[PDB]
Amino acid sequence: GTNAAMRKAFNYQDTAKNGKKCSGCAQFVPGASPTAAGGCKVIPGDNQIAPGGYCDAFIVKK
Amino acid sequence: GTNAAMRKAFNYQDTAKNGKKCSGCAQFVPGASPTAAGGCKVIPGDNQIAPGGYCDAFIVKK
Ligand code: SF4
Ligand code: SF4
Repeated sequence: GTNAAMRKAFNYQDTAKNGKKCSGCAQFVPGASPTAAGGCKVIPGDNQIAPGGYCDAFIVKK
Repeated sequence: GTNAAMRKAFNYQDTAKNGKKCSGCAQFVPGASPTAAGGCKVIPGDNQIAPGGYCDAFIVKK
């Protein structure tokens, strides 16, 4: 399932934005494997977050 | 929202069981902060899973 509202609020996209992507973001909750879709701490109920996606809420992880 | 049917299936509770709680479970999908409600792989369509809750499907995260 996806959280359409939130994805739209953050202008989520399935592709990276100039090297910026979910897999390198502090909010990402990775799936069972690298290429698996995961979750996001700020997009509740969404389990279709692509590791190579991106949104306005991105924050480089440490 | 919550998924009352799935919560009932796994005997979800809002408190921990012998120290076991959602925030320490491998099926948990954390919310924005460690204390915010999150999601769970075993209770689809529920975004009100308490980090201090528990269910029979608990599995320690390693
Ligand atoms: S905040 Fe945006 S960039 Fe970061 S993991 Fe969630 S969807 Fe991806
Ligand atoms: S499986 Fe049960 S204990 Fe684990 S996160 Fe889901 S509700 Fe909580």
